[PDB]
Amino acid sequence: EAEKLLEEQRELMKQSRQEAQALIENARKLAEEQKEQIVASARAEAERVKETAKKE
Repeated sequence: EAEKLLEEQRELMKQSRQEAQALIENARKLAEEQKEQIVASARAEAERVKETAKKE
């Protein structure tokens, strides 16, 4: 009985380590996308000021 626990636990650790990798990569990607939304938006804002100013 002790050994099985070890074998199931090691596999569960190994799977968890892949999940952890995935989590860190995915969470950074979300961050990266957020950094991008803020810049996409920023560019947009830069265009609006100029356009409104020309219209004026």
